[PDB]
Amino acid sequence: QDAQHSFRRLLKAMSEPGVIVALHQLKRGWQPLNIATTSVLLTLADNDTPVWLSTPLNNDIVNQSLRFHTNAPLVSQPEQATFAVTDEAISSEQLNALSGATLILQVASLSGGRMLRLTGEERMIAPQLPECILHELTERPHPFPLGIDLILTCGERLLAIPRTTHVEVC
Ligand code: NA
Ligand code: NA
Ligand code: NA
Ligand code: NA
Repeated sequence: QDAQHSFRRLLKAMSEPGVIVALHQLKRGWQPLNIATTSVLLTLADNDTPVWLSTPLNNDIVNQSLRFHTNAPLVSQPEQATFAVTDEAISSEQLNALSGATLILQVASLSGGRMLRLTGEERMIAPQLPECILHELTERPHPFPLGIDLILTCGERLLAIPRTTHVEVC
C-alpha cells in the first residue's frame, strides 16, 4: 500500500482507540521490526523526529534501513525520543524516560491478554502487555499531555491507545 493508505489507517486507529487496522507499506519489515512498525515509521518519522530503538530491536541492519528510508536521527537514549520502538521487555525506567513520546510497542499478539475496557461508548480489547505498560495506562501518572501515546503492533496489524483514552482492567 501507498503512504496515504498507511496515514488513513493510522488516523482511523488513533480516532477509534482499540480498533485494529492493517498497514502494509512494504512487503517486509526491517526485521526484527514488524511490517506495521516499519509502516508507522515510514509514515511519521523524518529528520526532525529522533527515534530510539531498544536493545532487542537495535541492530545494524535495522539502523541502516531506518536511516536510508527516513533519515530520522537514531538516538542512543529514550529521553531524546520522539518515537520509541521497543518490545515487551521495555523497563519501567525506560517507560518513565519517555514522558510525551509516541511508543510503538511490538507485541507478539494483540489478543490473549488481560481484558481492558477503553473509553473516551466503550471498546473491549485484550492485548498482552507488560505490567509497566498496564500500570501506565490504568493509573495515568502523568497529566496531559506529558504521558505517551501508545501504538501496539504485531505483524501487519496495529491498534492505538492515545494518551487521552481511559483504560480499565476487571
Ligand atoms: Na485522533
Ligand atoms: Na529478545
Ligand atoms: Na510526534
Ligand atoms: Na503478557
